[PDB]
Order: sequence, then C-alpha cells, then structure tokens
Amino acid sequence: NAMTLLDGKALSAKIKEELKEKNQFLKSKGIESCLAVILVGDNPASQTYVKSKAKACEECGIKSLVYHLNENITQNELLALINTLNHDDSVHGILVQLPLPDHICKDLILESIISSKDVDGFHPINVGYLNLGLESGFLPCTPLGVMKLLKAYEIDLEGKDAVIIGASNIVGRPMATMLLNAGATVSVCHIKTKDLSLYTRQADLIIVAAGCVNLLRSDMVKEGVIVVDVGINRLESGKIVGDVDFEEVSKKSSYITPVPGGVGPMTIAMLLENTVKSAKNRLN
Amino acid sequence: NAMTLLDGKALSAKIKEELKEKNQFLKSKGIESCLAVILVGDNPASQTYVKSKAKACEECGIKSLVYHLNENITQNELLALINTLNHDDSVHGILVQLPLPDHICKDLILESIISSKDVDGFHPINVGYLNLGLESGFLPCTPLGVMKLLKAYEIDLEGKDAVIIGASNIVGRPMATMLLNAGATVSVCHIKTKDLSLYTRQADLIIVAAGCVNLLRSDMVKEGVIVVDVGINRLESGKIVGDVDFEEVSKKSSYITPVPGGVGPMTIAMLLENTVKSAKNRLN
Ligand SMILES: CN(Cc1cnc2nc(N)nc(N)c2n1)c1ccc(C(=O)N[C@@H](CCC(=O)O)C(=O)O)cc1
Ligand SMILES: CN(Cc1cnc2nc(N)nc(N)c2n1)c1ccc(C(=O)N[C@@H](CCC(=O)O)C(=O)O)cc1
Ligand SMILES: Nc1nc2[nH]cnc2c(=O)[nH]1
Ligand SMILES: [Cl-]
Ligand SMILES: [Cl-]
Ligand SMILES: [Cl-]
Ligand SMILES: [K+]
Repeated sequence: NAMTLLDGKALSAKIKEELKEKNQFLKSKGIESCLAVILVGDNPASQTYVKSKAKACEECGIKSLVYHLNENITQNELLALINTLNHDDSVHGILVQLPLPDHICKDLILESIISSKDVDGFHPINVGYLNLGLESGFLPCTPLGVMKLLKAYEIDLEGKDAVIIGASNIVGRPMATMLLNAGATVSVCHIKTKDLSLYTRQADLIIVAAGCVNLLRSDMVKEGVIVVDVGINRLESGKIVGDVDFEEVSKKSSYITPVPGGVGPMTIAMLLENTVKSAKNRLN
Repeated sequence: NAMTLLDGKALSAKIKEELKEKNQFLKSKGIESCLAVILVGDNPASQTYVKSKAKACEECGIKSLVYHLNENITQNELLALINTLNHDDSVHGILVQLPLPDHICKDLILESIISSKDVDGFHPINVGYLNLGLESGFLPCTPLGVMKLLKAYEIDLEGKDAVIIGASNIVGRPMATMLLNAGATVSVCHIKTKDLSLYTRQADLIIVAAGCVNLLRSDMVKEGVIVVDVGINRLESGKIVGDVDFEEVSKKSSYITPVPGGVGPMTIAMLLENTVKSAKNRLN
C-alpha cells in the first residue's frame, strides 16, 4: 500500500531550470521569449495569479508584459489589443486571464488570439488539432501539466481505465483527449452522471476537476488507484484543499497529487514551457 | 419488453423530401445547392459510396460535381483542385472520399478545404468548435446522423451512461463529444481497452463503430439498452451485417438500429443537410 506523492512542486522547479537554460540559448540567438498577459478589471485573485505568473516568467528568463485593462472595457477594445499583440513579433505568447467581466464573451476573445501565440491552447483550431490526435500544436496547460507529471513518475497509461470528473474546456475535455491519445480507456463524468462511483470504483486513474470539496471519497476508489486533484477550493477557515478527500483517499492510492503543490505548479510550468515553445519556433 | 427499431432508412427518406422542398425555394431565389465530391483512384467500395452520394444529391435537388482522379495524381494536384473549389462561389460543399492513396497526406488535404465548405466536419477548426460545445461549424455526418435518429425518437440523453466503441476521427471521437454535449456520461473504448464488457454491461446507450462482426453480444448488455450499430460488414454469404449480434442483442434492447437501414442512410442524409446549410448561408 506504499503511497507516492505526485510532487508537481518539485517537477515544476526542475522544468523552470530547464527553461532558464533554453532561454539563455534563445537569447544568444537574439530571441527573448516573451509572454503578454491581459488582465481585465480588479478581481483580487486574478491580480495575485497574474503576479505569480509574471514572477515565474522572470525566474526562468521569460519577459512578461502585463496589460491592466479597465473592468468597463468594450469587447471591441479588448479585441483591438489582442490584434496588436498578434502582430507584435517580439511577443511569443498571449494569455487572457480568466474570468473576464460578465459583459465580455470569452469564446470570441479566445478565438481572436492568433493560434501560433495561443499558449493556453484554447483557440478552436488548437482544440481541433489535439482532438485529431496531433499533439504538436498548443495544448492546454492544466491537462498537459498532468500528463507531464504522470510521465515523470513513469506511469504507463496504455490500456488504463481512466475517469475524468468535470467536462470543462479548460481541463476536463482536453484531459480526456490527452489520455485517449495515450491509449487509455476514458470515461468523462460530471454533475449529470447518475452514479459517479460506478466509474470511479473500477478506475486505475482518476482526474478530479469538478470544483467541490470532498467529491472523491475513499469508498469511491479501489486500492492502487492513481489520483490527480485539479481542485483548488478555499474552506471557510481559509485552508486550501482540492476536490479529493486527501486524508482517506491517499491511503488507498498508489500515486496521488497533494493540494497545494500538485497540479497547480505544473499548470504554471506548462504556461512557461508553451511560451518558450513559441519562441523556439522563431529559430531559423 | 417492447423493442423499437431505429429506422434510419425511413427517416433519411423524409429528410430528403424536406431538402427537396427547401431546394425548390432556394433555386427560385437563385441558389442551386451544390456538392463537389473528389474520388481518388478506383477502390470499388469508394466508387460505390460516391455513386450513392451522387444519387442522393439528385433525389433532393443538390447539384453534384464528381471529380474522379487517377490514383497516381500528386498531392499538389489535389491541393490545386481543392483551392479552385474553395473559391468557386457555385460550390457549397467539398468532400474528399476517404481513404486517399498512401502518397497523399490526409491531414493536410482535409485542412486545405475551406472550413465554410467542409461538409464532412473534418477540418481542425470544425473539430474544435464541436469540442468546445459551440454551434458555429459543420458537424461530422455519421455522429450527427446518429444524434438526429435518436432525436427523431425523442430519446432523452441527459444522464445516460453511454459507451462508444471505437475512437476514430470520422465517428467515435465526435460521437462521444456530441453525446457529452447532450449531457450523457461518456466512455470511449477501443483496441487497448482491457475489458470492453465491463463498460457495455452497464451502458444505457452503446454506439458500436469497430468494424468487427458480432463484437457486441447479448451477454455484454443489460435489458433495455439502446444500441446504435455503425458497422457495415459483408459476410462470405454476401449478407451485410453490423458489428452487433442483432438477432440476440435486439431481444434485450429498448431501441436498436438494424443493419442495413439504420445509421447508413442517415450519414448520407446529413451530408445533404450540411450541403444545403452551406448554400443557405450564401444568401445575400
Ligand atoms: C485548472 N484551472 C486553472 C486555470 C488554468 N488555466 C487558465 N488560463 C487562463 N487564461 N486563465 C485562468 N484563470 C486559468 N486557470 C481552471 C479550471 C477550470 C476553470 C473553469 O471551468 N472555470 C470557468 C470557465 C472559464 C472562466 O474562468 O471564465 C467556469 O465555467 O466556471 C477555470 C480554471
Ligand atoms: C476545479 N476547477 C473548475 C471548477 C468547476 N466548478 C466549480 N464550481 C464551483 N462552485 N466552484 C469552483 N471553484 C469550481 N471550479 C477549478 C480549479 C482551479 C481553479 C483556479 O485556481 N482558478 C483561478 C486561476 C488559476 C490560474 O490562473 O491558473 C481562477 O481565478 O479562475 C478554478 C477552477
Ligand atoms: N469523406 C468521407 N466521409 C465519410 N463519412 C463516413 N465515412 C466517410 C469516408 O470514408 N469519407
Ligand atoms: Cl461537472
Ligand atoms: Cl497549488
Ligand atoms: Cl445501410
Ligand atoms: K416497437
């Protein structure tokens, strides 16, 4: 029953070192990897997350440009900025920090980012490439980070029974697609699923990205399961937990991500890696 | 208990009559819906399929342009034809009959079709739109036809435990995505799945697209299951069957598609519908 923590904090640190070296090379070729981040309005969490992303860029040799736009910006004004960034050869990645204001249509904004700078992998053509099984185009950061974490621990996915809880565009759908591409059998469950346990009790691998504290319990899993917790939930006490009942589920798991320090750091690492990927594409 | 045949042949015929009427009105306003079909080489099955598509177009007032190219044409020649068709305002849909010869890159050819005439829904941006749960593209004809057939019987998909056997780009992947969009829990099984029957025995709905005679047997399903058979397999005897053991599975099914006369006719009907949809878009 020897449980192993999937230490995304440690892996993300290793990746940042790797990127710092890549960036030294790129800079010697006259390429300064650069991520533009657009933050709209004054959402407090968003401020903090963007600051973290900028700090992570600086640590690994990526130039960051943060654009602080008014909460009342019109949709066309936001599109105009993205158009500018799309044509700026010095910018390799463009990220729009979510959530946008209620009066902005996310899907239209995201499709307006040039697909060659779409480091979140949200553009419809990048979604399409991934679903076609092509995994050289930009892949979304959170599920890509999960795949990299699993690969680092030498976890073989072929033939595995995998369950993804949550069917979001940001995580659940691309996560299922990456696992299917890797040869796993995949089930995608969500709030309308009649009985989650029917699926989870048979699973070799469970990815939980459902936004609900203690959604995954020990009686819902079999011994030896690999558990990946994408959840970030703040309790009334201020304690951060995932979507998994970690204390009990960890007892039954062969490998499990802690929260904090699991998926979270890996998502940032992949943002960085995707930006460096775009920058490297500029080499002759 | 009562079993009902999901009669795709009858539904398809009604759709064709509906499109013939729509095309009479379109033609009176100067638009003649037109599909270009490109067939490379002389694969006998392919020639049969193309003749079927051309016949169906004629039945519902769609003009067909069939380009029958030599198997030895270059990738460049094919691209050049598709470029011409992309720019021909009198052509509303472009379909390339698969498979292509080995020396032609399928992915490149499909992405070269302008997405607004991509009636097969294979272009990466159309795959992306579907996966994002958007309605701004073309959807692939086989899974779309399955959804239309289910809807014709008012089959409620929310919360259903669905299993899709086969993870192809033509059927399985978009099928799973359409079912997930409709609120079903979806499992995608394939050649690397350890125990297919574990999944099928619990399913409310099974879509089979595996190309294997008698893959789905009665001991693999529960009473009341809905079974959709995308297979078209020709026996030694000459009789056409699906991937389902229809004689036995039908006894346990609440709804089941016969073969022939189930999915097959609907796939063609959706091609015609997608073509007319494109033509209707071109109105001033
Ligand atoms: C894992 N994760 C963190 C994550 C990863 N990449 C990001 N990328 C960007 N550009 N912005 C983010 N806030 C972001 N966040 C997630 C996961 C799910 C949802 C999500 O589904 N939230 C919204 C959808 C999108 C939104 O935030 O507006 C919702 O429907 O409730 C958001 C972030
Ligand atoms: C699990 N999940 C999706 C998700 C789905 N349904 C939900 N439902 C509820 N009620 N609450 C949620 N938080 C929730 N979350 C997540 C996971 C992480 C983050 C998150 O940390 N997002 C930060 C940004 C993180 C980043 O920038 O990468 C944000 O502000 O959106 C959001 C949603
Ligand atoms: N173009 C094309 N479309 C399809 N839809 C279902 N099968 C096929 C095929 O072989 N080729
Ligand atoms: Cl959900
Ligand atoms: Cl974290
Ligand atoms: Cl048929
Ligand atoms: K009946």
